[PDB]
Amino acid sequence: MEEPPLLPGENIKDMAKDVTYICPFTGAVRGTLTVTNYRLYFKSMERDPPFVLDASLGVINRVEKIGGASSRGENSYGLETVCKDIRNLRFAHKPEGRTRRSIFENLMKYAFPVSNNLPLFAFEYKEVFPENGWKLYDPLLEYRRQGIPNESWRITKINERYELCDTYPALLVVPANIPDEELKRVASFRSRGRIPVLSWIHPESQATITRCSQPMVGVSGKRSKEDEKYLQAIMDSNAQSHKIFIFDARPSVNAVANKAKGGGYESEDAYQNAELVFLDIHNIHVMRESLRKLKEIVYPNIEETHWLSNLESTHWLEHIKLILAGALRIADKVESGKTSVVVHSSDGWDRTAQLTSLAMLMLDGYYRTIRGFEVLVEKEWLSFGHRFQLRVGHGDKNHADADRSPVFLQFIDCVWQMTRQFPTAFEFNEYFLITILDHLYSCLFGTFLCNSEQQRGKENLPKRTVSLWSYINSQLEDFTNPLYGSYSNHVLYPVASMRHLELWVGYYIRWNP
Ligand SMILES: CCCC(=O)OC[C@H](COP(=O)(O)O[C@@H]1[C@H](O)[C@H](OP(=O)(O)O)[C@@H](O)[C@H](O)[C@H]1O)OC(=O)CCC
Repeated sequence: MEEPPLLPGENIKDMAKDVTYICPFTGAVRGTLTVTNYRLYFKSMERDPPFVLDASLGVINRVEKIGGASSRGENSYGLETVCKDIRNLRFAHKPEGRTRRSIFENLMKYAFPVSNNLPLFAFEYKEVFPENGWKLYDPLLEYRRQGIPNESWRITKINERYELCDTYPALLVVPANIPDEELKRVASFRSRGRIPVLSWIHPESQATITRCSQPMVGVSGKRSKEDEKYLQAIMDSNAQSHKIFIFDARPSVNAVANKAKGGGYESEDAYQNAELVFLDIHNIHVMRESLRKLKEIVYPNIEETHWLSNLESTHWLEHIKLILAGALRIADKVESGKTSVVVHSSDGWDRTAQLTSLAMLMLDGYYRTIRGFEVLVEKEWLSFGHRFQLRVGHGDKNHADADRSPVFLQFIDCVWQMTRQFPTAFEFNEYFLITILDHLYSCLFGTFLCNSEQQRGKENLPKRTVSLWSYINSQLEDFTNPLYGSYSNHVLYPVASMRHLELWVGYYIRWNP
């Protein structure tokens, strides 16, 4: 009865009878706690419908022991799982029941398989679907859709074996007149060899969106004649504007600080035909801290009296605002400015991925379809080396790792904001976005594992794991926006202000009924 449902490949690893779950909203409820290789399940027939708590082990970052027998209090002895999904779960065990240690140990083992030399559930998950999500994204075909390779832009195979840049995809689009040996020189000037490459091209103006990492200028004004020519080549392809725009996602202070560490930005002297703009979007450590502050004000209980000022102090929505405002500036420079833009950050993987993809969503209605959005994720995030496994910490017990940051979560939040402002512009619904966020942590699928395309290939995820798109695409009805259709040629111009943006209740505050 209180036994959990099981996915093909899932197994019960431990079970504790008469454990009390301390629900923050309804109160204590005694039932059975079960741990599988995929989830934590709690069910009690001591209510009606039975009470059911079902969470993927992947959302657990920590597990803490609460009390000892040296605790006389009612439900003072037990466990608490701190979760990535904007909650914490607290259970109470009876010392004489001798279940706490066992549950604690099995949780530490199965929620953090990587740390315990076990596989992530995605490799054990053996269900089969009608569609194969791994066949969804085809680089060459996406470029074709964009009218890519052409006269101005060619496809180079120089990174066919990730020699040029190992955090980059295999195929890269660069200016038709720039030879590979030259790409190699630009690569030594750009951080981690993440040179400027095409993300999107306007079908009418030929203004483009390129992306890259910061130029290694350093404390002395080191210049790269080839990088300068490369950017000039980017500009010479767009026959319109007599200038290019470089959007550095960082606040100026951080760009200057990077220069001090060896990196930097494109100066007015070195890049004569480029205008650089700082977008004031802070780093991963700042975003991690903003979410931490938000979780503490939304979960368990909100203090309504100071909601607005408490929300303000998190600076969550301010970050969302700066990210959307930056994407907006990029889209507008390309669309109404007919100007090409180069987008970067320090590393070019985090903020840069947020910026290109959001601008792209505004500009191209294709990315607003369910399949096109899946392509966008596979393209700008996965193939371009947003370090997913490190930013999420899949199956790793090191909860304090400073590499963990809600970068993709912020992106999805921004997508949801547009979805609110344009209720008929997207083919997918909110449920689709929340589902993506749940599986970002679940590790049921192989879609968000590994930190680069090269890694996913070496680990052969297409053949060893199931794609999230396989699940989603073979089951559309749930993720389709019924209002969709009344748009999708035109550019989206969301408004980025503290008065037009909201806190995504459906996601951050979904645990209270
Ligand atoms: C030096 C002592 C203090 C210290 O740790 O400074 C670190 C700074 C980090 O600079 P930041 O831009 O403030 O911070 C970086 C960005 O958040 C980057 O994202 P994105 O792709 O959006 O750029 C993350 O991937 C990096 O892990 C993070 O370090 O980097 C540098 O100074 C230059 C690196 C060559």
